[PDB]
Amino acid sequence: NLRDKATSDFVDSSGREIRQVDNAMQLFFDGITQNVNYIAAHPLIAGAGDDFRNYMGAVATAQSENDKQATELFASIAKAHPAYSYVSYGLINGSYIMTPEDPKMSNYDPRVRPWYKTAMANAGKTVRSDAYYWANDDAVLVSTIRAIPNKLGNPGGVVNIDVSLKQLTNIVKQIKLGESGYLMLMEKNGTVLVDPKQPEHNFKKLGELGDGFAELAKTGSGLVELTLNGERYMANVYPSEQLGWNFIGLIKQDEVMA
Amino acid sequence: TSDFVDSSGREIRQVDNAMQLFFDGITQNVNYIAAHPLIAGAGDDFRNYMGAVATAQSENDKQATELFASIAKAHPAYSYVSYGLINGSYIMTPEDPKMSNYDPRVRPWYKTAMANAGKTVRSDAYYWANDDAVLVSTIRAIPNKLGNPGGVVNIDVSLKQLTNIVKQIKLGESGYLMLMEKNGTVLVDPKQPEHNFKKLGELGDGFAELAKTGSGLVELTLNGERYMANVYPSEQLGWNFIGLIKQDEVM
Ligand code: PRO
Ligand code: PRO
Ligand SMILES: [Cl-]
Repeated sequence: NLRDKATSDFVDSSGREIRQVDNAMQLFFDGITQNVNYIAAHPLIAGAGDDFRNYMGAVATAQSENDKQATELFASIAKAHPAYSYVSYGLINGSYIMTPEDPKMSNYDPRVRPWYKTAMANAGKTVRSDAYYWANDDAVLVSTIRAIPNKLGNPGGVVNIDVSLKQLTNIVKQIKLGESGYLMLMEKNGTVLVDPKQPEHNFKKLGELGDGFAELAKTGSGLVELTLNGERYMANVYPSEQLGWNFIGLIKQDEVMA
Repeated sequence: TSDFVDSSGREIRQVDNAMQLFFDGITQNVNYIAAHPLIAGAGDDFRNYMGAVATAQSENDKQATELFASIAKAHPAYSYVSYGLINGSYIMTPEDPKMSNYDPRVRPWYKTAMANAGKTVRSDAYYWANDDAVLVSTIRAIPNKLGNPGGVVNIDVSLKQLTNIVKQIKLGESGYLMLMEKNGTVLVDPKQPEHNFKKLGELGDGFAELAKTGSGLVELTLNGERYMANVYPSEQLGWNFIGLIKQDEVM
């Protein structure tokens, strides 16, 4: 009874707080989605042809005036939005526009990248990618992407605004459940996006972690009682339908029972 | 009772953060528009609506209007995107070619920006009679070819749009939030939006009782039902959230 009341208070309180964090994250990504849709309708982008630089080999192809103008468009958007890591556009001929610009990039084909394949599978809709690694700058990124028509074909290319796991950690690290509790963020597939207490877990699979975290992977929703990191914890698994991610609120049982 | 204050505050804190992220997106797009070559490079050739009939539309006016229309199209929560200049000329979407007797320089969003040069800021809520709309602007005064500052960029959101956002926010199991300016002007009452842009103390019933509390708990009867309220100031938005939960639910 008293145990039940303390437990239901945690589940109720943490769920009510997490649902507002879910809403916050959705508004953040809504703004990104809307800016991808703005870029996708822009005349330099919707009207793109075969004259953008191609970085598939050792040296980029020659830079056209249209490439310069599209690069500057993306640069100006990125300047106004410091939470964006990259703004880019990959085309079906392998050409690419990117900010921060890298005139020296080599051996890069956007068409083989996971964000590009995801957009093509969802053509005409603006969606988010699974988290993926970008080796060149040692970065784990989540893309907001849209495959669009242009002069090369329909679909002709994919617009992409990238955010780093660092931006997600900013929103998540704020939440304190009591004095010991915290919030984890995972993809449905089990990939950890944010562990604010043990960031070494970032971009690893929940079902492959030690210390009891693998048992969290079995729960789709609601309360879990479990031992974690050598201590008794309670967890509240909160799925975000719209983000396609799961929040997990974690707290020491010691704190709940006091 | 004291648990309600602590519990509702934890929820409203994250609502505050959510609303900040919404407005942060608008601030950043104002800053984008501010640096655009059609805008930062604007001169003396935009349409002037101060008389009974607008002046003739130039090519630069056409291109700036199309820029704003494209931004607005991608952002449905934006009610207007506009730009007023120190010579009284004006660019706006949705475009109104028939507008008359309009000078942007006398308007509250414009004067607020000029009073905060160097910053992108929000206006107090203000009335736009031509569409019977109440709007909160995000503005920035900027240099252009006419002067430094030479004009003001403005993205407007209406109280109807804010009400759509706030309506969806739950508090506790059945509670809800009001959004208030510090001077008592209601921004959002999601249950009775006829209260929007009225003064709390003039709404009678229990609402006047909320009008005298700057922060913390209020126990009151709202529309014949006993309610508990937590008045929560937002430092960053400069508004108060009022979290309301029926006292039956609290106990
Ligand atoms: O990973 C990729 O393919 C792109 C390139 C810049 C960062 N994101
Ligand atoms: O009220 C004003 O002055 C501007 C005009 C469009 C709506 N906001
Ligand atoms: Cl309105």
